[PDB]
Amino acid sequence: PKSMQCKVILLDGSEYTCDVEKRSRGQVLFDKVCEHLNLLEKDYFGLTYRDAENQKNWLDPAKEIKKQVRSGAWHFSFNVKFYPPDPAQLSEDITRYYLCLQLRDDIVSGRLPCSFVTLALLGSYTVQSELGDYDPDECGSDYISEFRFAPNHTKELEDKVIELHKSHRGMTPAEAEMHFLENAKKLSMYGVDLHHAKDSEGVEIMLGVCASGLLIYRDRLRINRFAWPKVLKISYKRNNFYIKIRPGEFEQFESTIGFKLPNHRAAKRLWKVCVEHHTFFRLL
Ligand SMILES: CN1CCN(C(=O)c2ccc(F)c(F)c2)CC1
Repeated sequence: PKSMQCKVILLDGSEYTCDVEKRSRGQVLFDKVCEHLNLLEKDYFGLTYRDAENQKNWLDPAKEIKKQVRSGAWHFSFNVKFYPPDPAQLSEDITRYYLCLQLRDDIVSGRLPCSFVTLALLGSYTVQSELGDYDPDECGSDYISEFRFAPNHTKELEDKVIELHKSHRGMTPAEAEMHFLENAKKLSMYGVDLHHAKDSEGVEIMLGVCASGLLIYRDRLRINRFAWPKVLKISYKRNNFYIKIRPGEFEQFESTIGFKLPNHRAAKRLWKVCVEHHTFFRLL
């Protein structure tokens, strides 16, 4: 039986390497990574790969790996796919731990915008979990953490992390991680997967996919929201993406809203992530 080497970037930035039979489905590799991570609450997570256009794609666990990566390398990242709206209800601390690691990357990358004070507060809970109690011996007036907290670091931010870290004396790692998540879950872009698109006029918008529904970001003024219950059909055709909205009370007709994506692969990718979010979260 011929086997293909897989490299998976883990959320702490280390590499997991394993082999699978070359006709293996995505679930096979995912199960190996999840066993490596001692992770049981696996339904929130997935593997990503980069396609020949360098776009992030979810590895479909039901389909052959080779039919997804095609000409590309068998190189993956382990990621949160469905962000829990209420991380306190997850069964295991280790699940909360991986969710924190993902969110730390979402913050540092700028995918998850965050006020100065919330960057410092989240940073302070990370430091508490990772180093434990504040120690002045390691932290002088000139201290800069090895920990990445933000898309740009300033000394003011480093100082505020330390001031808040001092307040967390006695806090255990699982407790600090739960505080991290209770704060992160409130951020307007928490667990929002953003897609560039054009409205049926030609105006550049962003489409956001998350637990609560589909978001349309036109600009700083006027954000549209379609809760998943209010969506009966999602479809794509060529470069276009459409959603079938349920009629409101006493309306005769459903209403269909349409968007232009960069290319056909982008429209298909947005359709699939919407269907998957809809299916996963219509049990809330
Ligand atoms: C494979 N299915 C199993 C059933 N299912 C859930 O139990 C579920 C878990 C957590 C959630 F937040 C949620 F919205 C739903 C979705 C995935």
